[PDB]
Amino acid sequence: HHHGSHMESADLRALAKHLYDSYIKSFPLTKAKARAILTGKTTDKSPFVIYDMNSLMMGEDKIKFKHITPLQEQSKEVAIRIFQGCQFRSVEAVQEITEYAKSIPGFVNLDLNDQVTLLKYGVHEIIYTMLASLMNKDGVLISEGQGFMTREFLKSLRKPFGDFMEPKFEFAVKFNALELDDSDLAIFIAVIILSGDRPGLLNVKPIEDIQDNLLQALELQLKLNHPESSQLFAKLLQKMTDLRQIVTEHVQLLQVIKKTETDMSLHPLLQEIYKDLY
Ligand SMILES: Cc1c(C)n(Cc2cccc(OC(C)(C)C(=O)O)c2)c2ccc(C(=O)N[C@@H](C)c3ccc(C(C)(C)C)cc3)cc12
Ligand SMILES: Cc1c(C)n(Cc2cccc(OC(C)(C)C(=O)O)c2)c2ccc(C(=O)N[C@@H](C)c3ccc(C(C)(C)C)cc3)cc12
Repeated sequence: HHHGSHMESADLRALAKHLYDSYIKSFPLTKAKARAILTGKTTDKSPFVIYDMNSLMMGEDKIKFKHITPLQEQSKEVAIRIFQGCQFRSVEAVQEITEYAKSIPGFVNLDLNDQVTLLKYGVHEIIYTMLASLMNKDGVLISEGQGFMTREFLKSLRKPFGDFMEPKFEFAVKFNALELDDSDLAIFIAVIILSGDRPGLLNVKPIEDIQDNLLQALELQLKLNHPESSQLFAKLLQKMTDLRQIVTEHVQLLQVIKKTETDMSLHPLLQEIYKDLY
């Protein structure tokens, strides 16, 4: 309706500053930095770009690990290698999202199982959201922004994998047009985590009490940060529901990979070895 300046908004603004500070510490590559890389507006070096098989073969030579596994199915060798690469990064994203989730005021004091339930269902939606920060119309920044894989190259992968990243790109172009910065995304991520309608929650009301404060802080943030924007808060609420129906089709997609590959779930001990050596 109208804005007041009455210590209540001062608390909502302080919560946004607190969420932004934790957001910066939890995630190294911010959207503000990712946008600087995508437009060259950075004194740092340009990332390596993978746009075909030659540039991918040239990019594989820059990695210390080898992983030959010589076989006849080289089209699946490349597709599996790329899929296992982003799979590994997803694990690193979870512990970063969990780190940020701990910093949301009140999250740690919740039931320990509900913290797992909120993260179990919310991690996929946050990765879906933060993936848009690394994308433009051409491709996506990968590996701490040191690599850039084009959208059409990912599109050309073998039958099941050529459609894995496409729904994410189609979401990113619609989501990036909202022009949210890191300050907006910090509260938007916190609202996604504290969703009281996750299946199997125990104490729903304490979760909604936290989210209502985050929803108020977000609305105050969007109206201040985006003066030339109309109904941006309602647009973000719809984008959350868009994630739910599109992330279930995402988990149904990779469950096919979990079965039609007959050996895709990376062994937990071997995956831990790659983590501890790097
Ligand atoms: C060496 C290697 C290993 C061991 N894995 C894990 C792994 C793969 C495949 C199956 C797998 O699981 C089973 C089947 C069990 C197994 O065989 O071990 C496990 C990789 C994943 C991706 C890439 C890569 O090259 N990724 C591309 C996208 C890129 C990204 C970034 C760059 C920079 C350096 C330019 C930033 C270059 C190239 C290389 C590797
Ligand atoms: C295809 C792809 C995407 C879309 N991404 C970004 C990404 C994915 C998942 C969540 C995620 O989340 C957010 C929050 C958006 C974020 O991180 O920004 C961001 C990648 C990152 C790295 C690699 C890779 O292939 N990297 C090579 C260099 C490697 C990896 C691992 C190995 C081991 C297994 C041998 C250790 C070797 C080589 C591939 C991808």
